[PDB]
Amino acid sequence: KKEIKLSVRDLVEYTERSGDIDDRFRNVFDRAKEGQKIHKMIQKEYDIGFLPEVTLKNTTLYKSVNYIVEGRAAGIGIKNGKTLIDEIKSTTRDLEELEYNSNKYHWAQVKCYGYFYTLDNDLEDIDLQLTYYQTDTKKIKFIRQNFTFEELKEFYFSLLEKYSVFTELITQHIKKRDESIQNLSFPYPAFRAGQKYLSQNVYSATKQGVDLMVEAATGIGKTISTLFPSIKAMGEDLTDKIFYLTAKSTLKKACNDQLYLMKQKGLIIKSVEIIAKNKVCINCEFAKGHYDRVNKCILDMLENGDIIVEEIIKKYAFKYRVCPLELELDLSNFCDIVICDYNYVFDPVVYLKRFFEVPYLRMSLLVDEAHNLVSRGRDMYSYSLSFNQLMDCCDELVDEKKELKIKRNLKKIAQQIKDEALGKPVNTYEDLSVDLIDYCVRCKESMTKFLVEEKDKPYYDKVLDVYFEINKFLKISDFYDDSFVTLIKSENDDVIYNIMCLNTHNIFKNLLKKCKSNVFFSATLSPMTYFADVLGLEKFYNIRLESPFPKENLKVNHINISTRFKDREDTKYKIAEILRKINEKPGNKLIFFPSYSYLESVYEICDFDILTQERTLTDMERLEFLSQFTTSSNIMAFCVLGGVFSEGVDLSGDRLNTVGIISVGLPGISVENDLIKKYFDENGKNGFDYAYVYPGMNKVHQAGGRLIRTDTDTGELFLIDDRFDSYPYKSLLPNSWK
DNA sequence: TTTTTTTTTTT
Ligand SMILES: Nc1ncnc2c1ncn2[C@@H]1O[C@H](COP(=O)(O)OP(=O)(O)NP(=O)(O)O)[C@@H](O)[C@H]1O
Ligand code: SF4
Repeated sequence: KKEIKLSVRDLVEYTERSGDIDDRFRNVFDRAKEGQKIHKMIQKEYDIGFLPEVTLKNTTLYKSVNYIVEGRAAGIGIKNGKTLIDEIKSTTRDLEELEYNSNKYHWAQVKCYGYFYTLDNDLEDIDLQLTYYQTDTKKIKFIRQNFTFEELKEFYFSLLEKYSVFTELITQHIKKRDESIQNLSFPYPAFRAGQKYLSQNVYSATKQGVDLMVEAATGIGKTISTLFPSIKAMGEDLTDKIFYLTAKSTLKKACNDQLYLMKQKGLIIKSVEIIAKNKVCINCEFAKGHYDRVNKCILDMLENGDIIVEEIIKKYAFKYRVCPLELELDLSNFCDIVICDYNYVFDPVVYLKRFFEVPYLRMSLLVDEAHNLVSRGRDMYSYSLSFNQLMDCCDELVDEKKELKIKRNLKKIAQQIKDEALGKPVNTYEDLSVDLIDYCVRCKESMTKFLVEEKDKPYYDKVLDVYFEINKFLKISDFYDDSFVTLIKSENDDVIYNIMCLNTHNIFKNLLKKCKSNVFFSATLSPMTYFADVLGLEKFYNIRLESPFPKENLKVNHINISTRFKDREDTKYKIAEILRKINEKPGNKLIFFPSYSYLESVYEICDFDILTQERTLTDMERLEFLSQFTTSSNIMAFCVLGGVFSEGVDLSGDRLNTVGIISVGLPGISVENDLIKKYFDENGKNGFDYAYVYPGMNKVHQAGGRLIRTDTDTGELFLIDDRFDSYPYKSLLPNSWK
């Protein structure tokens, strides 16, 4: 009844940690596919006897606790008469710096595998080996040592004793947590309309291990209707960790608020909110010694903490002088609910490697406002290189031998970009440039040694940047397949070399299979088959719940006036007349435009007071703008589709009574959107509908939902575009708006 | 045939 499930990597991480952060080497820009090619070549040099990728498992009773531990060896078999266990690892360190215990974590892991194999095969001795390789050089080194069963047993039991401090707190928390969840009731007086159907579908998806897409209108309560069923499934041992993913830092409060309410009702749970490094930094000196003190801060927080938020993290981090970022990544290993941005799961650079590399746990994702993951998902797998930045770094170097080789490598990359441009303002290529990748790798090797010996140099920051850009550019290039294209733009006195991800379906799908359950939900997720396709869902269930509000409180007026780009200057006065008549109505009014250029054009011919939105608006200014939407003002406001005021605004009651939308929201025709249109055309999809209509109409959907926020709120919606009564736009309009 | 605004976490 005392059981703790753990990976060998997680056991060694908390038992062998020591020293400072810079002593531990982390390459988050490692090209994995290239490394896996080296990994496979090493395993091809094995024998039919040396079996590869062998899973090793062990259950050991220690301190009355059953430690169920699992790991995977890269190879096991008899070699030279002795059984050999081989582990393959990528390294950025020099091979000469690699020796018997150079990396304690690596050798602790292979020793655990040895104890497992020796015990199950009556072996008395085993040879343990670490095969190290550098992905950019393909250089390989081997370190082989012999170990006795008794020595391995003593080492393994030592690691268990070091982890015992955590095991206990975890065991007691799981008992109290499941008890609280089993006795926990819906934290509100009664279920609202759709809540029972939504919760049941979320609970079933988590229990069966399936992907569920949900379009739920305002008023149904998407946060509690997703979190409560997910937490209940945790209390019934159906999932181990819940991830609440947000597209903006503001949306994390809703999840913490619902958890606070359930705590009041008896819920015993541990949650952590991950905050970006540049936001949780207290005020680097904690880096020295961090790994010698981080475990005790964790034990204090796990024992005395529940819902962990930014303030608490910084307090304990300052208290124990540990880096707050590394603290919170650690806490997420020991928390039940992880609240964090999409990047921590889907981005290739910052994803939580501890969880989404080799999952040994059941993970359930709750993706809030998933409509936002389409554009953002493409940005995570797209990157650029700029000729000007590379050349400007060259003009800072001072001809010193070390800087000269870097200056040369930078010029090679710059010339390769200019050559691939072919004197064309826009150039495209289906395949990735091997030469550009080769030049980027060489430049990286040349700058590495300088970065470690010249921090005093005054242009170090500029040189560190181009290093980051080329590193990240190389990392994105590892994903390049036939859902990518090369685009080279020659404008603004710069040649910008871009690797663009046109579709994230394959990459995201290979990520969602590592989780047990996935729930994508938003108020605007139409059509759900489009969003499912682009975000990697292949086998799934779709639930569309409509407004739980009275249909007599909303009045929708379609106005058939052409807003096509070629007719805007001709139809602007008709729009100005409609808006002037709207201005006569009582209450405040939000009028949305597809572009700033349209907003200013209509604004000019409007002879009445109008509050407009400017491109650059600080947080305070944004609060001032919305503050003028008093319940006693009579303000007409001009805003932009897809802008900061199209999402989030909660102008309830009489702060807003009229919303007007001027286009079907089509994105500006562009070469970026044309490549996306052509990709989907050549893959069996309506390209225009994928690149233009569906994102467009979804923006209309966003802005119109600013109007009715409560079942008491009433208002008028104005849809001004002859396309709102044409296909396919009318089908994409909400049923209440037609 | 069709005409854009803007968040996130990374050295
Ligand atoms: N059964 C319920 N009874 C009372 N209040 C509830 C109930 N369910 C949810 N709520 C509350 O109603 C609000 C719903 O918030 P949330 O789920 O974030 O948005 P929503 O209602 O889905 N609207 P939106 O996000 O704009 O589409 C919160 O204040 C909840 O606490
Ligand atoms: S305390 Fe701040 S500067 Fe120091 S390691 Fe942590 S995040 Fe970096």
